[PDB]
Amino acid sequence: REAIDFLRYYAEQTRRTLGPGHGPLGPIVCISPWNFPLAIFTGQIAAALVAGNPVL
Amino acid sequence: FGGRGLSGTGPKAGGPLYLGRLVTTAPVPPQHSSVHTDPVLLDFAKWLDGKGARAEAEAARNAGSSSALGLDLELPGPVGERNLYTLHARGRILLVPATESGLYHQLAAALA
Amino acid sequence: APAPFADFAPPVRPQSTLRRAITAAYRRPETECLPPLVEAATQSKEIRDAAASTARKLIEALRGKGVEGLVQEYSLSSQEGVALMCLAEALLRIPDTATRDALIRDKIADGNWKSHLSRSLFVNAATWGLVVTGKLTSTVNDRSLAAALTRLISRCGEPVIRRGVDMAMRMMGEQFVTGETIREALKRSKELEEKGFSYSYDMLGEAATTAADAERYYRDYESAIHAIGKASAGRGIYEGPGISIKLSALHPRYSRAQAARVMGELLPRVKALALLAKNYDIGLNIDAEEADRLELSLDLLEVLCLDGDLSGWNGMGFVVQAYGKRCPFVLDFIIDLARRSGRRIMVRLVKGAYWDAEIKRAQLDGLADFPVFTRKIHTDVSYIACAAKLLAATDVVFPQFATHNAQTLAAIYHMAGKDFHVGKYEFQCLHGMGEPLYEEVVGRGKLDRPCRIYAPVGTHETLLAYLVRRLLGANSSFVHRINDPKVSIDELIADPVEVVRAMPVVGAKHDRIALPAELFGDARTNSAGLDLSNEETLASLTEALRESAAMKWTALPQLATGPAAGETRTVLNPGDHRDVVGSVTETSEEDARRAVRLAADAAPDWAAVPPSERAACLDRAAELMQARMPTLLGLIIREAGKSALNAIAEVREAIDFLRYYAEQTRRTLGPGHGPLGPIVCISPWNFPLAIFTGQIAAALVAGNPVLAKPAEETPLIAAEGVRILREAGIPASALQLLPGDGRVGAALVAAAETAGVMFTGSTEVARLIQAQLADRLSPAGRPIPLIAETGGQNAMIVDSSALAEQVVGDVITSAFDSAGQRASALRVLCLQEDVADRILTMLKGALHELHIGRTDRLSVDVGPVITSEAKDNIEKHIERMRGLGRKVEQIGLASETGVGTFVPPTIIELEKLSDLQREVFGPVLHVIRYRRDDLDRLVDDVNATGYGLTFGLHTRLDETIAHVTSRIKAGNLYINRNIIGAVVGVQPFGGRGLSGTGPKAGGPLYLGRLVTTAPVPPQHSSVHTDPVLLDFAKWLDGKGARAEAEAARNAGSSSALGLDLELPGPVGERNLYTLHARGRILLVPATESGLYHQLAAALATGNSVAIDAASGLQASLKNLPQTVGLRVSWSKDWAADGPFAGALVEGDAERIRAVNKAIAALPGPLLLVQAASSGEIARNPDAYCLNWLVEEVSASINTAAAGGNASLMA
Ligand SMILES: Cc1cc2c(cc1C)N(CCC=O)c1c([nH]c(=O)[nH]c1=O)N2C[C@H](O)[C@H](O)[C@H](O)COP(=O)(O)OP(=O)(O)OC[C@H]1O[C@@H](n2cnc3c(N)ncnc32)[C@H](O)[C@@H]1O
Ligand SMILES: NC(=O)c1ccc[n+]([C@@H]2O[C@H](COP(=O)([O-])OP(=O)(O)OC[C@H]3O[C@@H](n4cnc5c(N)ncnc54)[C@H](O)[C@@H]3O)[C@@H](O)[C@H]2O)c1
Ligand SMILES: [Mg+2]
Repeated sequence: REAIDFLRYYAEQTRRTLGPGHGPLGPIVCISPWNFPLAIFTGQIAAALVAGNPVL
Repeated sequence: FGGRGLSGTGPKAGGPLYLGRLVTTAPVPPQHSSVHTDPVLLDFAKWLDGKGARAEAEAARNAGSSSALGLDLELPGPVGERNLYTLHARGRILLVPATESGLYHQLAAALA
Repeated sequence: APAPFADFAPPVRPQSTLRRAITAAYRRPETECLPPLVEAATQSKEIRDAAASTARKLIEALRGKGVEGLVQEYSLSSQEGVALMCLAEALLRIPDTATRDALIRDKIADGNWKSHLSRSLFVNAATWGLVVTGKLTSTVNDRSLAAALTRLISRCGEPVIRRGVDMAMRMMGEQFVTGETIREALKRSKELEEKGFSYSYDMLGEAATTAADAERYYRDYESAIHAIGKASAGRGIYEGPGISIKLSALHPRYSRAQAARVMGELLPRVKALALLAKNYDIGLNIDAEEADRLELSLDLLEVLCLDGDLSGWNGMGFVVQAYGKRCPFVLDFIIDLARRSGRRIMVRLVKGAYWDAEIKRAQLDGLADFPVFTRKIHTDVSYIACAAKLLAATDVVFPQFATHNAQTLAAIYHMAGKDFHVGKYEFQCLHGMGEPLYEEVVGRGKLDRPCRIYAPVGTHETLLAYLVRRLLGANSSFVHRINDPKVSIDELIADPVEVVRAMPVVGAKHDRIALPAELFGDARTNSAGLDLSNEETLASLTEALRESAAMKWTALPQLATGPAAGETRTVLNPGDHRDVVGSVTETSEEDARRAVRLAADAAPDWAAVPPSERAACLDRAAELMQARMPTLLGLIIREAGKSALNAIAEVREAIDFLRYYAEQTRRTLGPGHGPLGPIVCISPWNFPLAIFTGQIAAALVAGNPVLAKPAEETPLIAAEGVRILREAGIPASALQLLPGDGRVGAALVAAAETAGVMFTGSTEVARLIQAQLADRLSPAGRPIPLIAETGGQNAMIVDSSALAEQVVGDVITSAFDSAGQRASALRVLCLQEDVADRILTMLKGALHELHIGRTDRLSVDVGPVITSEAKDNIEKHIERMRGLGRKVEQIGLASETGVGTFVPPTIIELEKLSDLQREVFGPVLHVIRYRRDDLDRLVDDVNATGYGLTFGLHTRLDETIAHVTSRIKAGNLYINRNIIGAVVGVQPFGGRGLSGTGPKAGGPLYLGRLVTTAPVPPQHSSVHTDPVLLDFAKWLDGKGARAEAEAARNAGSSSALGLDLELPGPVGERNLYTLHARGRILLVPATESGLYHQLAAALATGNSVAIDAASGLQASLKNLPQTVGLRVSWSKDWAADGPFAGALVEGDAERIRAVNKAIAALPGPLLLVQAASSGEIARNPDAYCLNWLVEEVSASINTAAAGGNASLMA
């Protein structure tokens, strides 16, 4: 559920905010832990991606 | 979700400041504003006016308005719970200026 | 010399039987109005079924067929939609289309909009909020809107800006108005006139503030009549277009109080417009306004319809409001006038547009009931009953049924029956709102009944002024309900007549709206006022006032043993020294000293009267004053020079004090709250009944016998107040009256048995009393309590978002009401530079519409100043300012003022606030200008006077409200209203610094100062703990001072710092009461433990401290945490380190007396000093009472200022 919520929340925050002047950083390295191995994994990656950054 | 000190850097995961850290120019998050103006910022702006530092005084007034310090929101959630989100001062900011004008701008940002 | 009150308020004309029937219904109970309306509105079962079918068909058409689509297309939030429309509004203020488009493409869309657009973008965001969300907010969250505008532009750029511009252009040019100018409106009317509609044009003028404004509205109406009549081209008054006017647009003093000027000056103007309408044969309709203008407008209608120069024309029209209780009786009068004159009067029946404001005004004025219904369904029944009356008289009047309610329409359609011809009656609707409904009505293919469109005409500026009232789509509104999908058609076609008929109590008042008498519920009974627009009231008051002037009023030294002999002199009317009001016998200094001794002897007997019974005496005195109000008014008018309106409000305030302190007593006082003993009450001339009564009632009900020393100028009303309190049961030994001057006051203050002094008056005299009390201690060895409520230097700050007409009304009232002889009066008006010229022009024009004279005439706005000495003092200030080159504006006084002591209302333009150095207690307004960036420095300048009584702010912007109210230091704040007339228990009154010691009169801390152990007031607590107090308690625990750390934590809990309450009051206002820190407290300790207890008390209440360095206790505060150190200073020279806001002293009796003398000698404000011995600190945790270490702040916010009351819309 938390992974789903991260995806939908960062999607909605993107629709509310991001425009052509909010340029991406570039490649983002997302390093995640074993204790939320889907939710924190997905949350970091989803945020970086939807902000316009490719992810490792 | 997220904290301060040894608990991390912020911004909070699952919160409205998160995406702004992942772009080179941050947007204005939804509902991110405050009608409160820091009183020490106001005193600093008047001091700058007295010195004739008109550009810096203007920057200080603008920082005072655009600061969201004092934001106090209730977030939608389940019944039987009240879920609050607030923006407070961070603490003591390390300022590393090079020029007098840069120092005045950094001070305005921190005070605001 | 004119006889007193012989010309008080004569009516325009003798009241006919029909006119008296109107006045009799003004405030008739709602349960009495409805039954005859239900009877008149009843129709046959066949008709009701037919009407429901017709209404269903119309509503089905309406549901089966703008900004919403824009919000959807760009996924805008509500705040983004509002911000976008404010931006579009600002861009449309750029006249040239090409430069606007370049600003959008090259500067607005590409980034910073703030750089390119003295006035907030968001000044009208309350209006656009209504457009976008359907909900009204009184003030604008301009920081939220700025954030949303930046967000939406950065997200969507130029396209969303262009769409917003096009949307706002359509709405403001085509939807909210028919056209920007009358020519444009006339061009756009051809389309629907070809479909069977007609038009009535509204030039959006109302509420003239100045003669120049009234002349502007006149020439605007005249030019419109020419354009409409040229276009009418002989179509006549039924097929062709007409005009609608508001009488308040045509004269700046359109009121019953100025009836003579209205008939002399306003009437000829309306006649001239009507003559032009007659020559073109168009309709001219008089719109209906507030309830207190209804009957006045009938006098103009009567003269116009009887004027032979207007004969031959049937175009005169007149609105009647069905939400008003007088409506059927007004219609009887109009129908009869139409018969007598032979004029077929055009009668527009509306429901009514001022509902919120009428509820608020009746509550504020303490009147018997409302002049409008309180349930919407009652207005609907009234409308239908009045339509039946009008449909029975179509041979003599032309009924015009203005409504958008399809059920109301259908009921009238079938009520009117089958016979119809154009000219028999018509329907009416509002442009851009009723055409969907009436496109189903007009024409042979529909119901074949005509409809006249009410068409607003004006620029964007004019449109936005009163657009909020027009939108109030409330909640019970048909237009709101037709759009609500949760509302079925069956609900929409419900018959209000049958619903009212079947309710348990027909006509019951709305459950959630308080009658004025019940504003405070079970706590106490509100005082009742008098309606000076009611002819029955004016006629009764005329006689009661004349009778009061025939009385041989006297004031005598009324000792416990009986009246005493003394020097006797007359009391003269300050408006005319030929008018002798009465005689005063003044008190010898020997008898004043004797009075205190008798009070001390009688003190045990009065203290033994149980608190509940003492409060019963106060309630009985309140009943007596309410009953005697007309006579008390007359005395106040003639002795103190007050207008009738102000005298009513003063007697109300006296009644309110009596009932408030009685209730506070019943809530708090018990056996352990022992009286102080004899209390000397010294009162000023300017509220000679209310402040006089307030101080005495508080002291008496707290269990103290009282020596009452009234101002030497106003002894008669004081003697009458004492007579009333004694009649109510106050024993003669408990309340003694000592008339005379300050020497009598001084002898009372100096008397050995005086246990407390309550003073209201000048700061200079209070300082003399403080110096005399500094020599004295109570038998217990504590300072003699002094409550001293003194002057003000009160400011109002106005920014470019405020509404100039609102500002000018509140400034004229605040500065010149009572000839500026209120402690609360506005002394310094501060105008933002970009609106200062326009507001100042309006203010000067309004100044010259004031009537100055002897106050036994209702038409007088401003009376005299109290004495020749006061007049000389005030005029000396004016001439000094004039001698310095400052611009001075003064109205010219009539020769009749020569027999009294008058100062003309005066406006003085200053360069800096420091040009003004002392309170000038008269009708003298000072004006300064400021740049918006210097607002914070301006607030500094206001605080820098050292005063802190009343303060006003006019702004619509939340950021400015938050800033200014957080930085101003004053006891009574007012937002978007005037700054005078604080109400007992609603705006508890009193300030800080040079303005007083506190506690506030009419507030919950007052009685506790008048007993030796203060009670816990109602609602007096706080869950907040001062964080520096907590740091200090931890520091104490670290130092091993465990008992003191415990006492510090207890102080932190016991403190009520942070209390934040809303007090009950009228609708349309929010009245807040809060407890703050006082400031910097002077600490004068003797021992280490004493210092820790003093510091704990001060920090727990949010204060900083200056500690007496001569105590030698510096080593007791080694290594304080920095948070506490920030609050602590050491003072060798107390006078150099002030002003302080209070003091805490430790020592024996001789030490306390010596410190008290040194504190009294400090410059500036009187300090509330608390003293205790070291032993008392050890024994009594409350040795220093936290009640006196916080500062009370009252704030009153006019939440109807945006044009309506959102809470009442539900
Ligand atoms: C259509 C129209 C309206 C008005 C005027 C002309 C025309 C053609 N006219 C001039 C325009 C304004 O200056 C006018 C109006 N009102 C007024 O006081 N003086 C005037 O000269 N006009 C407005 C009119 O009174 C009314 O406000 C509206 O048309 C709305 O009424 P409508 O009948 O279309 O809607 P309903 O929803 O069935 O009724 C709403 C009205 O009901 C009353 N109300 C609301 N709450 C109430 C409570 N709690 N108690 C009692 N009455 C209540 C109000 O009167 C509300 O307006
Ligand atoms: N803060 C408030 O609530 C409030 C309300 C009304 C008026 N005021 C102030 O009152 C002033 C005007 O009223 P006023 O002209 O009657 O005030 P004042 O100071 O001239 O006299 C007030 C009373 O003090 C008495 N008095 C004069 N000298 C005295 C002395 N040496 N010892 C004892 N008593 C003495 C007078 O007889 C009078 O009864 C204004 O400064 C106004 O601001 C304050
Ligand atoms: Mg005096």
